[PDB]
This record gives sequence, structure tokens and C-alpha cells, in this order.
Amino acid sequence: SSFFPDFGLLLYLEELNKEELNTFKLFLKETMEPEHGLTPWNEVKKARREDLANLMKKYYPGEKAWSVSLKIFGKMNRKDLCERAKEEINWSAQL
Repeated sequence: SSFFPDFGLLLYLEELNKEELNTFKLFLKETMEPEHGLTPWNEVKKARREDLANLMKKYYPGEKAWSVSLKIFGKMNRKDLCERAKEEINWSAQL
């Protein structure tokens, strides 16, 4: 359902350790620029996880914030997260 934007993004950010979260922010900067410009980066680079999930949903509404994060997990080699997402999305659609 609507689980993934409402709850999913934050839950997955919580599976990132401190170093991985910094890697995530850099991938996010790289994907948001130059289209979104330089304004969001100031929010991003100081945001804790809950704050990061919220600000992503401003620029990437609904499932878009979730979709952007998943691609980043794959690029940063957190393939365990990509696999869990597959499992969850596939089960949910079967409901």
C-alpha cells in the first residue's frame, strides 16, 4: 500500500550506520544536482535520518522518495536492502 513512503524510507535509513549515511547523503547530492540546485544540500548535510526522510519527501513526493533511495542503496552496494525491498514489494502486490 502506502507503507513505503510513509514508513519504509525511514526504516531503511535506520539500517545505515553513520559512515553509510554519509555515503547516502553524497549519492543524494549527486542525484539532486544540478536540477534541484544547491538549496536542498544545506538541509541534507545536517539532517539526521528522520529529518532526511522528511526533506526527501518534499522534493520527491510519495513513492518517489522511496524509489530514489532504493536506487542509491543499490549503487552503494547495500544489496541486502535491495533484496529486502524486492521481497516486501512483491508480497504486498500479491495481497
